[PDB]
Amino acid sequence: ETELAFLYERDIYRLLAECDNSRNPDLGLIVRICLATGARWSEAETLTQSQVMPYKITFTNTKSKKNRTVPISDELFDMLPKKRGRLFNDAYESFENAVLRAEIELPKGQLTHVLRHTFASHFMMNGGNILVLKEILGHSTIEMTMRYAHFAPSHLESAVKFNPLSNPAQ
Amino acid sequence: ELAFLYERDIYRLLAECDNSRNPDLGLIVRICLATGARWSEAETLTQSQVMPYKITFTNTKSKKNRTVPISDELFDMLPKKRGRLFNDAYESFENAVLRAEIELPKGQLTHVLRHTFASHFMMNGGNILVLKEILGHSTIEMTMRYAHFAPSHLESAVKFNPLSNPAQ
Ligand SMILES: [Mg+2]
Ligand SMILES: [Mg+2]
Repeated sequence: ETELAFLYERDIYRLLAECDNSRNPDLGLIVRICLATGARWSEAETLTQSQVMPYKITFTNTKSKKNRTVPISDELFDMLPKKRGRLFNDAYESFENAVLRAEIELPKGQLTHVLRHTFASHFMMNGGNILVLKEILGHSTIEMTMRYAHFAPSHLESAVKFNPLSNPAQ
Repeated sequence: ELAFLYERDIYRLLAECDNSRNPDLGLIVRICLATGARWSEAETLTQSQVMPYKITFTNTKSKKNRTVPISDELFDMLPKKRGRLFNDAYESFENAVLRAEIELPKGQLTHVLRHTFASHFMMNGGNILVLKEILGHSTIEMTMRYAHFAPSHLESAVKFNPLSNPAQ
């Protein structure tokens, strides 16, 4: 399955609706965190109150350079549970269930990465700087982010707009 | 270590060029500073490679071919002749740089104008991927050497994410 599947707006909103009606009250938020930051499933699922701060989230695996801080909206921040320790319980099993109700087809074993793919896909499609994206997802190399480059609306007419000759930066 | 020029240097360079015995020096320079063309790519530019508001550079080692758009004002001031548009402005270039009191590490002269284009392109908010094509970089690695000029804006994640602003 050569394709890195991602959801489109319509899917995205139908998935959320189903997630928000999941018998697991934490799913919605976990999915949202993922869509909003591009975090890996576990990264958002195991989130602790100390990674959350007024308008941003920090992800870390081992102190061994895996410390990323991804900015979120006031809206999302305000939705997060105020309690200490782990904000949510495990919710993966409930996810599979929601995705099915939303009529979402995905390649074998892709349910886990789909949200991250979606985030990156749209980020780039929205004109996001691939260099910023590499940091957000926490890739050790830019080659890893290159998988999302084709989404970037390329417009070479910028050479006239950004060249030193007509528009010197300094 | 790659050297590039700043506005003040650029204005003094153009000035020393608009005084060169070689009438082409100033033109070739403007080309490199607007497209990032290697020196030779612009120096040997032939009339057919030019088209209204875009230039097509070609084969260096690999038979390359890319087309960098340009401004009407740059085009409008190009030789309307045929065949090679200019002569050999390299020695004239060195002359101008020296007269401008511009110091550069060994052999940086051939690419300095292109470095300048890249650096400023990136500084001006240019898309690294676009810059990649513009310079004919086979690998994004080569282009990465300009990444540090890119203004980092992680707040953008708040406006580009599919939860709040799905592209479609
Ligand atoms: Mg099962
Ligand atoms: Mg000589």
